[PDB]
Amino acid sequence: SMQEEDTFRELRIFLRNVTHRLAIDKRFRVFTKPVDPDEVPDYVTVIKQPMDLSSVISKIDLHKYLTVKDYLRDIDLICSNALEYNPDRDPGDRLIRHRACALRDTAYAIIKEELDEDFEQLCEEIQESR
Repeated sequence: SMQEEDTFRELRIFLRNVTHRLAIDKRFRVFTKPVDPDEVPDYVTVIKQPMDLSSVISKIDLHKYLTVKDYLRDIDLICSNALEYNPDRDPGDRLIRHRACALRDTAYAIIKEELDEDFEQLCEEIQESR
């Protein structure tokens, strides 16, 4: 219905705002764009489904997220990919891992504090009906 499309539009507005706040954080710059094959060549040997904040923005605008849970799966994918590609004790690895976990934690905390539980429940019920 029209009212359901208004609900998903509010979700998209909320998700763009959260994603923008993550994307301007200096700590998360490494997660703002896809990994350049020129820069690191072996990234696709390890990471089968790349995800980044620019791709998250594109998916919001393609109406790919109908619930915050769909969105958080892609945030979680950014994080789990980073931990997978940076498993070593080396400080470069440990820095990216720390930032990846901070990105995930920050996103979850913003959503816990700012997304109304009943709003998310509505999104899920509209989704479960299609």
